[PDB]
Formats: sequence, C-alpha cells, structure tokens
Amino acid sequence: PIEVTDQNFDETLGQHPLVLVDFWAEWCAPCRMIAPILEEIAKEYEGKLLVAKLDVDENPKTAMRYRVMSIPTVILFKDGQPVEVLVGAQPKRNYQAKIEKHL
Ligand SMILES: [Cl-]
Ligand SMILES: [Cl-]
Ligand SMILES: [Cl-]
Ligand SMILES: [Cl-]
Ligand SMILES: [Cl-]
Ligand SMILES: [Cl-]
Repeated sequence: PIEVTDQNFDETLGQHPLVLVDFWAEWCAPCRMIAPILEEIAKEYEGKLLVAKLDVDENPKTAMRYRVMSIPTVILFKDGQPVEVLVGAQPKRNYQAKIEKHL
C-alpha cells in the first residue's frame, strides 16, 4: 500500500493496470476501519493490483478533481481509467467483488 500525491497520481495510474485508490484522512474513523482491510486486499491481489492511498487533507486538488466530498471513498482504475466506486466503510468482500470484475 503506497501513497499517491497530487504530483504522481497520474504517473502511478498510467504505470499500472489495476489501481485501487483510497481517499482518506487521518481524522476519519471509518477510514481507520478499512485501512487494515485494504492491505489484506493488497496481499491477496499482490501481482494484479496496486493499492494506493490519497490523503485528501494534503491533496485537496486531487480530491476536488474526482469530487470526493465524503471519504472512505475508494475508486478503482483499470487502465488509468476509473471503473468502480465504493463510498462507505465496507466489508472486504465488497472490494473483492469489484476488483475481480476487472481481473
Ligand atoms: Cl499499465
Ligand atoms: Cl493538491
Ligand atoms: Cl462509512
Ligand atoms: Cl461480515
Ligand atoms: Cl477473508
Ligand atoms: Cl468480507
């Protein structure tokens, strides 16, 4: 699980096939809840998926870009292009479902 920033967000996206981007903030409790879940996700799909984390407090223009207004927001990118969105703090199986739809 790596960090993405306003500078390298587009590099990372065009550099990897499948990228799961977690829009989060340090002060958010449902963020903290899915955080260990998303790295089990990272392990499970270690070779076909890159998990990235976007701090919306440090990267407001990136959050503004995709209009991420409420977090635990997870967006799936399939070829630099967004294909799935998960808006709540959710069970691991819900992420697994949308990842495998594009595997
Ligand atoms: Cl690629
Ligand atoms: Cl920014
Ligand atoms: Cl939530
Ligand atoms: Cl459950
Ligand atoms: Cl499990
Ligand atoms: Cl689950």
